[PDB]
Amino acid sequence: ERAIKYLNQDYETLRNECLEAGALFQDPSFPALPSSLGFKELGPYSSKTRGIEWKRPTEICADPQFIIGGATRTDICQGALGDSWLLAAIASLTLNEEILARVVPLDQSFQENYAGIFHFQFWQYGEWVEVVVDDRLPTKDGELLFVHSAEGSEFWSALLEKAYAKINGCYEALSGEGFEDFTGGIAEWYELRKPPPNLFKIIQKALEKGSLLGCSIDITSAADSEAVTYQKLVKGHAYSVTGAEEVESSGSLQKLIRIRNPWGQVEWTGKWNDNCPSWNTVDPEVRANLTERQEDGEFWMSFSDFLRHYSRLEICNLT
Ligand SMILES: [Ca+2]
Ligand SMILES: [Ca+2]
Repeated sequence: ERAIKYLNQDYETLRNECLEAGALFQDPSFPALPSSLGFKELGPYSSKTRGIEWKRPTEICADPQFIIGGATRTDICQGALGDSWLLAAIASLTLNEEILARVVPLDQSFQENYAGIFHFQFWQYGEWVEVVVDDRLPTKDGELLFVHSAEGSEFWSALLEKAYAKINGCYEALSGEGFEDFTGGIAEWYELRKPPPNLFKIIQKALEKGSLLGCSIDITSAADSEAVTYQKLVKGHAYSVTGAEEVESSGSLQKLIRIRNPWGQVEWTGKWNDNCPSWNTVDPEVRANLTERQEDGEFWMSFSDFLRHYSRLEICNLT
């Protein structure tokens, strides 16, 4: 099996051509120009594009790395772009070892055979499509403007997002509800107001099989977009559902669900948050395995609070 090459651009061939020529890849189909950024919010006349400079990782930091400490969900920290659903999906995808391995090839780095070109594969329309990109990334004041990793010198996620931007036409096309446009397989939606009786099980089974799960809070008006609630949840913003466990708390079974804000910051402050004393009611060994005091965007909340505070849940069965 061989993935369909987007625009018939072959990674190996293009990389070798550049190496031989002693030059860095400059993608003719997706240039480091305003058109690749956007058309309105990120359009050529938008104040949001003010000061943007395209730079390869080598100009961003001293020792750029493709992957550091593995390609995981903590490497997904949203930038100045409204692509929370895409990022929630990518974060969820890192939990599926096999798929991630195909989406993010390891035959690339900033050390060996580096020529400023990288590639990724996307599950699209019942077919695998491979996309190449040069590594010039949008920056502002010396730092990545859009997605970035908690590790300042790690670039696989920044480059993956760019590849998504390329296949969709521009970064702005990644903005504006659902995994569908960025993933494959069939997507099933659930209204948390009227959940199936065995939803917790469904969630657990979906997680165990490697499906992608995301959830969000409906917004009243456009002004309510990204509004922060009393318990520090963000409205009209996609979150990845990354875990689900039923624990024994003070002698009672408690269904808990783990959620991750793709911002990589700003977490729920209700019961079961990282510093909640409720964790003292759980077996020390169990707690050690499930929670830690870290602002990484990931937190736990009871399934009950989840059902009460979130509006929708999407599950994308890759297989
Ligand atoms: Ca990493
Ligand atoms: Ca956390």
